[PDB]
Amino acid sequence: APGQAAVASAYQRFEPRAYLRNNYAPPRGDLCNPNGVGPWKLRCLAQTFATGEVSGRTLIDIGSGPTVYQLLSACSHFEDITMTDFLEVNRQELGRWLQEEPGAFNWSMYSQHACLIEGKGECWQDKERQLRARVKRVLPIDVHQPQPLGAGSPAPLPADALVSAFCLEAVSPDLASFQRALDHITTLLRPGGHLLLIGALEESWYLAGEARLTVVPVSEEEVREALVRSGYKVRDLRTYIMPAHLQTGVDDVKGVFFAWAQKV
Ligand SMILES: C[S@@+](CC[C@H](N)C(=O)[O-])C[C@H]1O[C@@H](n2cnc3c(N)ncnc32)[C@H](O)[C@@H]1O
Ligand SMILES: O=S(=O)(c1ccc2c(c1)CN[C@@H](CF)C2)N1CCSCC1
Repeated sequence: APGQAAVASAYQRFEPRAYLRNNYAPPRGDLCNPNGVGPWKLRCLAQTFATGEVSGRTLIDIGSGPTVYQLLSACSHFEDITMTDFLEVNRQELGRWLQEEPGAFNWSMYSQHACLIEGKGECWQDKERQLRARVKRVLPIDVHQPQPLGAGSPAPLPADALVSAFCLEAVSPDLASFQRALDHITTLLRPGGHLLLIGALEESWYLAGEARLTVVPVSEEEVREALVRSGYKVRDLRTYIMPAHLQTGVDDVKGVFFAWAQKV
């Protein structure tokens, strides 16, 4: 309770535009360099889905924040998608892009790169069209509660698959809390279901405007073990080491991990 209400307090200052700018605009957001983290992440999301292994009807994105890139390759495999976030402002920022409102963040370069990578000959507008169509709702959530979505959420539970990028470690004061939060969201997944977990490796802080957030520094092994401890079978685990040119003043992240896990 103490460690959670403290994080919750820091997030009250979280500025979406500042977050988007620090991470999804160049240099980290430059998709032209094949060696950048942007191309690497999109590639690993596309290859995972191209296997045909991850499919079903409903999907939940845990801690969406103001981003949708994590769902570009996923959207053509799930007709009902639920996006979520703890903050009102992020859910509003998402709405601005989903409803094509004014001031929405421009994700077009990412959509185009996902199309380029997938190689199905799809134009980026159709991709965004399909994502917007399949995202049925944007709900509040708290991975710290035993029932993250709450009592009677509109979300079709359990889900056939889950996606979570940079949420758990960024809202957990320590490894133990990270483990619990993972246990918590795992209850939202159907047995045999899939979890695509993405996050920061050995990171301890990051900025988002006037907000300065703490992060729990986790390692690939710690993540692997935590996944096992939560009833998962790790189908794939990859690490991307942050090169010097992508190490800016916005945080102290050392690498990024990708975990494809199956609830057994
Ligand atoms: C660094 S962001 C990750 C956003 C996005 N998934 C991405 O890939 O960039 C962390 C997100 O977790 C949200 N969050 C904060 N406290 C949370 C909590 N207790 N439960 C769930 N999400 C929370 C924040 O509002 C924020 O959108
Ligand atoms: O690896 S990123 O640079 C990235 C993307 C998001 C974040 C971080 C790093 C590190 N701090 C996280 C907050 F804890 C947020 N990349 C941004 C371009 S698209 C793939 C993800």
